[PDB]
This record gives sequence, C-alpha cells and structure tokens, in this order.
Amino acid sequence: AENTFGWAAMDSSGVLSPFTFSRRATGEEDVRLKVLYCGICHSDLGCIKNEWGWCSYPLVPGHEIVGIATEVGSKVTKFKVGDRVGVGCMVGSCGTCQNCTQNQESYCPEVIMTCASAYPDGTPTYGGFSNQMVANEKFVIRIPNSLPLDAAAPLLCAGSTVYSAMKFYGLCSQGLHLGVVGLGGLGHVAVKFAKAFGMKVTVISTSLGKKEEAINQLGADSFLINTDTEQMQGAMEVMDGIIDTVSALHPIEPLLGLLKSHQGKLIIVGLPNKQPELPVFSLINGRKMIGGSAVGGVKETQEMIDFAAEHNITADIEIVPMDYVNTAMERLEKGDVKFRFVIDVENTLVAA
Ligand SMILES: [Zn+2]
Repeated sequence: AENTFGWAAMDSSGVLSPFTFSRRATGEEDVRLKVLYCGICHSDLGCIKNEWGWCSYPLVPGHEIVGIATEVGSKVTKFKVGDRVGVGCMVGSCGTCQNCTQNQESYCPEVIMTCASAYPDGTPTYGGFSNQMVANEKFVIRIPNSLPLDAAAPLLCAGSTVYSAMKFYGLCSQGLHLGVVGLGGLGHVAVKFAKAFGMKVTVISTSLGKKEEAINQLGADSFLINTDTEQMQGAMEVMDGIIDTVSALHPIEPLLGLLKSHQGKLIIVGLPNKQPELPVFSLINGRKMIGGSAVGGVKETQEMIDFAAEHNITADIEIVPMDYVNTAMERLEKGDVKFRFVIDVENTLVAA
C-alpha cells in the first residue's frame, strides 16, 4: 500500500478518487512501465458501477495502457528499457489450457483481467488508472514507432476486439459489405479497420447528426437510421456481416433483416445491461447467425496493432486529465464523446 498511486472507486456509485497501493517487484519475466496514457472503455464504466455484480473494491480501472518500460526481468526476450509498450485486457492466464496454449488466452477460465480481478493467490489486480504497471512479458504489446501512444492506447481493446471479430468470422475480405451498428469508440474503430480491409461499410445509427462524421471523417460508404423503417427496408438482404458495437439494449431483428440470407452474420461485441430477444424465426427462415466476440489474444493484439501501423489507423481520441475521470464516465453513459477518452496519466496523475 505505498509504491504506486492512482485513482479508484470504492462503491458501486463508481466515483473515483486518489488511492495508493503496491505493485509487485519486477520478476524474471516481468516488464514494468511508467504509464503515459490510459484509454477509457465502457467496460471500465460497467466495472466501477458493478453492472454485473462480480466487482469488489477498491477498484482501479483501466486496461488500455500505454507507456515506457522502466524495468525488465532477466528472462525477458521481447523488451528492453525505453521500449514503447502496451497492456490490454489481460495480465495473466492458465498457461496450460487448450486455450492458453494456442494463443486464445482471453478464454482460459482462470483468465486474469488487467482491472477488477485477482490472481490465483488472492491478490487484486489494479488497472492502468495509475502511474506504473507490471506485467509478464507474455501479455505486453510492442507499440510501433509510427503510431502515437495516446491514439494507440484504445486500439489495445477496441481495436483488438473489432479485428479479432472480423478475422474469426471471416469478415475481412475486399468487396464484402460490412455494417457497423453504433458510432462510438468501438464503432469508429470498426469502420477504420473495415475500410482498411477493403470492405464497403454502412454505418447503422440512431443519431442523424453523426452521419457527417460517418461519411466524411470516417469514410463510410453508406449511412442508415436504425428506426428509418423505409431506408432500412431498401437495404434488406444486402450485407455479408454486421458488427454491433452498441452496449445498450436495442432491437436485433431489423439488423438481421439487413443481412444476406444463408450467409449473413451478426457479430455482437458490445455487452449491454439487459439481453434482447433471440429472433429465432429470422435466424431459421434466413439461415442467419449471431456470434459474439471479445478481445483477441496477445499475438492477435500484436498483429492487430502492426496492421493498424501499416494502415495508419489510430483511434479518434479526447485527451483528459486524471481528475476529469468522473466527468468522463458520466459523459460515456451518454455516448457524449468522439470517440474515445484517453487519460494523460504521466502529465496529470499526481501523488496526493
Ligand atoms: Zn476497453
């Protein structure tokens, strides 16, 4: 309870305040980094307000971490002091599963999340709303020189997720017609990756005063209003797949109507509070599918970030200081951001 400082929630109220704690010494396989930036994710919002009821306190959120290695263990092969490194959703895993062994490490039942979790021996994991971070080399990402740290930080989670989903479900080929539902953090990262894979992108939305970022800033080929039951119906059976990034309850059936029969896939990556109805009749009669995806494993996250570098993909961010974080959270509940918050941890997190 000393050698590291950050901000933490104590309550399901999710209100965050200064908090001091200790990180482990750097083991033979560990990298320590000074945290320079930490993205804010809807997962952090859910965790601090204990949306799903598992979370215990004090809770230091943050899992979109970028920084500079300050210390490497002797057994470390990938990294040296000074490297630009990242840490995403995970800091640990089983190490011996079927999942852990074929780089699907986001599915060992003993996965150790970067924030709001604990190791086997009971010690709680504190995320990147803090001045420094320690992680096994195995969960550390190299940030390419040609991407800025602040705008790469959110790729560690939003980017890994959309890329892993597009790869896994076979929606990463030129010409394919991809729909993206929601135009928040994930939504805009999804559009950038889809355009870089060569797919025609239609954004599906509820905010018509966002068409303009969708078409012009983000470069999407088409724009649809969720409820515009007349334009939607003109877009029926058109799309090879849809990535749904909305973390709010919303109707699934109209999205299914946009999908190609005996082909189209609705891939869900936003996790809401309540669950919608399963459109059994549409799935059966159109021979359509719904699959879910979460963040990809560490190799796939490295591959994602190298792909983003090759294609100059960056998240569209708003830099904020640490003591704005509570306001930032309130703004996330509203979608009021373009598109992702990033905390400037180095310049604005200070010791109490
Ligand atoms: Zn996230």
